Order: sequence, then structure tokens, then C-alpha cells
Amino acid sequence: MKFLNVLIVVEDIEKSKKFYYDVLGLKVICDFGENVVLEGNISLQEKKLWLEFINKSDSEVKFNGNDAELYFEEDNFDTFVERLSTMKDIDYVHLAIEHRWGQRAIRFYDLDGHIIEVGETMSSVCRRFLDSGLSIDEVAKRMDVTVEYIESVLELE
Amino acid sequence: MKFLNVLIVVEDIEKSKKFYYDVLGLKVICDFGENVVLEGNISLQEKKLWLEFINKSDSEVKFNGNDAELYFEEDNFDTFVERLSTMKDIDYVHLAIEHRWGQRAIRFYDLDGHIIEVGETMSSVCRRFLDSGLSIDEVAKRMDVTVEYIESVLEL
Repeated sequence: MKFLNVLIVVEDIEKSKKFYYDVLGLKVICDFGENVVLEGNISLQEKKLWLEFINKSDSEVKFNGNDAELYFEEDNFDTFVERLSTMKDIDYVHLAIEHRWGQRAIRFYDLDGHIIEVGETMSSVCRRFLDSGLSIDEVAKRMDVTVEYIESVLELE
Repeated sequence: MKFLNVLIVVEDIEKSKKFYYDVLGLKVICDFGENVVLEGNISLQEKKLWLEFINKSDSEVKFNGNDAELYFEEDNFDTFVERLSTMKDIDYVHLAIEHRWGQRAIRFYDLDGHIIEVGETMSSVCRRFLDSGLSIDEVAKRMDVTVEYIESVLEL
């Protein structure tokens, strides 16, 4: 038992590939035509074909259920967010939020109602805290996590 | 930009943790209580809490949309499948299928309408073909892939 791929169903493979490339900078790493795999092992699957695979009528496949999300982290968070703001027809789920543990993140939909969240890298949230004057033990408490955790994220930035 | 987690929304964190553990053998690797991460970086998220996070009324969150799936591979595919058949209340999406490229796989739902697919490991599909007499070049053509690809998986 090994988890390998998250598959998302899309209406149009070429448009989604473009959306993920223009917006997230995600490129293809494997192509089967009707099923393409993006960096991170995110598989895009064409709907019509999908219907045959799982044997469900077109009515049995709903989108925008808001029941899951693809989660990403970006080193240059601000620049990404601000580039995202210059773009048109970006369907945001909500305004940019700040998680309980200090991490800024934004959430928007792809072309098919699938939620994408991209937030600051955890290691950068820590460093932000460590520079405002907090001790490492304090930071660990501030974020409801152990000092072990913080040290593993720090030596990876 | 680094993809880190697939998050799935569930009605009950403890029941899902149990479901993923009993059925797939998936254990927890990180716990925030209301948001638990399983092996593979699959994050379970409690619905009520989720509603607050993305600001949507309970009616705006639908399940069983069949618009995605979590994809797994298992070395001991048959034994897993047959263990799965002895269990009760397993919501299958469909009968066990065979993909165009030769791979057997089954699909079933978790406790919240999320689709799970677990299939044979690719390397085992390949090896199977290579033993029935096919050349490596033939296998690559049989599966619509390159010989480069097949050589990688066979060292796994």
C-alpha cells in the first residue's frame, strides 16, 4: 500500500494543463493524452472518459462540492499572490487568510471547482517568528508544535 | 510552488482514521486533532471546522461528487482484494477492472464519498507480461509506454 497519485477530474485536459501552468507554474511530467500527470503526481482526468471508467452517468459526477483541496507551499508567497491578483477570472474561495499557527495562505478554484490552497512555506513562518524576538521554544508553543518539528523545517529553507 | 498535501473533508475524524487504518492499513504520521495527516500526506479535515475555514454554509459542501480519487498501488494486490471482500459495508464504486495497459485495480469509497483506487503495482504488471513470453520492447508497446519507463519501475 503506497499512495501515489491524487486524481482530479476536469472538463478539458488542455485547458487545465494551461491553467495549472499559467497560474501555479506546474508542468507536465507524464502524458497519456486523456490522463496527464503534473509535477507532484497530480493526475488530470478527462470527464467523459472518467464516466466510462467508474460507470456513472454524467449526472452522477458533480463539481464544486468543496469537499477536498490540493495543498501547496510557495517560497515567494507574496510575489505569487500579487501576480495572482493581476490575473483575470481567478475564482477565489475566500480572501487571503492567516492560519492559527501564523501561516498566510490563499485559496482559489481551478477550472473545475477543485480547491487549491497555496500558503507560505512553514519554514518561513518559523523564521518570521524567530526574528521578531521569540525563542525557539516559544515559537514551538506559538504554533502548537514540537521543537523537533521546527528544527527539521529550518535546515531545509 | 511545491505540492505537499491532498486534503479530504470528513464528517468524523476518528471514524475515518479507523477506516483508513482498518481497510488500507494507513496510519497517522501527524496529528493536529481536527486535522490529521496519514501516510502519503493525505490530510483528513473535519467538516464543521472546514466550513469556518473556507466560509461556506453546510449546504455548500457536497460529497459523493465522484470528481476525484486517491490513487494507491499494493504489492500484495490479491490478498488485499480478498481481505476486502470479507469485510462488511465496503461501498464499491464498481467491480474490479483491468486497465487498458494490463493493470488490475478496484475502486471503493471511504466513509465520506471520496473515491479510493488501489491497483497492482505497475512493476508487477510489467513483470507479468515479461513472463508470459513478451519481449521488453513488446511490453512497452502493449502498455503504450517507453522502454525507458519500464526499466525504472522494474528496479523497484
